Amino acid sequence: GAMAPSYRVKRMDIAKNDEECVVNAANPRGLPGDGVCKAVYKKWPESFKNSATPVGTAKTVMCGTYPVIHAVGPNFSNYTESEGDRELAAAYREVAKEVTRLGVNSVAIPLLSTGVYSGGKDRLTQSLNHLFTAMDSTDADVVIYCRDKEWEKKISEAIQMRT
Ligand SMILES: [Cl-]
Ligand SMILES: [Cl-]
Ligand SMILES: [Cl-]
Repeated sequence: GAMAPSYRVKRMDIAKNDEECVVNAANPRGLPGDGVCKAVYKKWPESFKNSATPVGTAKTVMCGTYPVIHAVGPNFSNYTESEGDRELAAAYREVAKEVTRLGVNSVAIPLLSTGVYSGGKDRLTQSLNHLFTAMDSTDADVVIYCRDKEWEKKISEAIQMRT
């Protein structure tokens, strides 16, 4: 574990992370996709061998010895708000299990279901709170990656609020 487990946020490409493993915002079919998923495919394409997994689950595939945790958040275009919320919470609980199993001291993680899977809604707070619920009991350093300057500020404030 980390000596003093922390949360941090960076505004940059998760494919350039400085952590011991990465969470992919995957699709259920293990396709290259777009956004975070396409950047992950370009950086770690070997990790997409048998990466297909259902909504609400996480499946780890090694690229060399570097773990890529494929986490499948719901597409809120397809799910009801209620069912989507349940699957989004579940995807993050499965990430916590994988991070624990791997024994890493740090993990790079995007906010699941906040991009093309958001169903055109702002889900920063919803997605981040489910990330916290899952990861709070783990002792890995968590580094959240985002692309928007306003999101960086909001995520940083939410981290600092808990102290
Ligand atoms: Cl960048
Ligand atoms: Cl997304
Ligand atoms: Cl963002």
